[PDB]
Amino acid sequence: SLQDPYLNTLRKERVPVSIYLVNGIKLQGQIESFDQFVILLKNTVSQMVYKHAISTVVPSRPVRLP
Amino acid sequence: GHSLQDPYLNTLRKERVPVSIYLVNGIKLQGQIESFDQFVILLKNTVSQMVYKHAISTVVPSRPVRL
Amino acid sequence: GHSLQDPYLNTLRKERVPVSIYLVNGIKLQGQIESFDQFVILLKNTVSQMVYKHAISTVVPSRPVRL
Amino acid sequence: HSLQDPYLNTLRKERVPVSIYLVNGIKLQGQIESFDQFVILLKNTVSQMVYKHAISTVVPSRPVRL
Amino acid sequence: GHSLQDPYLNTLRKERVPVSIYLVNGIKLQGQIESFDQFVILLKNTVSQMVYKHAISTVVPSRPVRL
Amino acid sequence: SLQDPYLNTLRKERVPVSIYLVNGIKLQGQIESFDQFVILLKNTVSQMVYKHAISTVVPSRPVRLP
Repeated sequence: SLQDPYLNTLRKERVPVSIYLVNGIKLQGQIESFDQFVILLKNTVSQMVYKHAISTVVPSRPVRLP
Repeated sequence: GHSLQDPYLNTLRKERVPVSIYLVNGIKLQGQIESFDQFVILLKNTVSQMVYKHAISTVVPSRPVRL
Repeated sequence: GHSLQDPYLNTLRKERVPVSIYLVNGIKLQGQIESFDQFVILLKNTVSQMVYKHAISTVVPSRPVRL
Repeated sequence: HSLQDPYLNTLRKERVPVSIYLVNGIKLQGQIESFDQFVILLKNTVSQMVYKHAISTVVPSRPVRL
Repeated sequence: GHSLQDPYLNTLRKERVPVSIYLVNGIKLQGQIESFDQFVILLKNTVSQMVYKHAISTVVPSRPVRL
Repeated sequence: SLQDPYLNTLRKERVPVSIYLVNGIKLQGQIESFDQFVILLKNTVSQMVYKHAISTVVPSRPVRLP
């Protein structure tokens, strides 16, 4: 449950986010779309990020919560 | 099943106990548990963050808890 | 729940778009996506290698693509 | 769980001191207070909830009779 | 589903093509595939070793193959 | 299906094995027992190794295969 409304709010409002991968790498951009397994992260070009490789999704400003 | 995980996280959420969450990569997160589901935890401070359970090694409350 | 993953990989495949695949350990693989299923991706170049999805962190096209 | 459960339960019942090695090399020490399918509650200086997916090996300080 | 993984590993096993298997920790194994199931691959050489799929990042054949 | 008879052979024949973990650590010993999720690796003190943390199991000698 929770993931969906939270990611959807980030998508809809085009909130800049930081995504930390399980290996410590930080990606930055905005959530273009997502499904059950992946997130499409936009910047220069989009990239498909697998959820299994993500540790934390951190928005740049406070957002409405589920 | 989740017979220990849920009441433990729920108690920490209800009582607003500050926690430390250690990730598998050694990074330490701090805050209060806002809510959780079977896959993620929403950790609160000025901005919340969504933490995937699969990346968590351990949850350490700042003070004692009891089921 | 592959409503995004499938069409996206399928588009990279059909258009033979050069991609970079980054593994969890930091290795960058380069090539084009020849095929894929629920668990693996067959990546072409000198030889075709089979990459397990569970090892992949990000897939990055060398040029923007349209869904 | 034909091996995992009675092994963890015996450690718990007999209060055996254990070392838990995490996949990232970190060693936790303590007493097994409780566990379910996914986590172990590790007691001492303060309790902590350890996710099994992060554990590589459980090493008791003395052998246990199953 | 397994509609790419199984035929690919089976082709490798049947043709006895030597492969390199890279693990997520960066170690490289080499051998021929003797058999496999949903979870493990039996990798042959001096002795046969059992490799869990979850620890594998890529399988690289020594020469290219027909699917 | 392949895992079980293979593990069973190593056990009942008491073949010494090296077990490599996903972090590169090597464990040595004999397989006392196992279930769907863990392997009990016997020696000095037994230790319960989680399957999710194992990369490869290597017998010290060739064994009959399934």
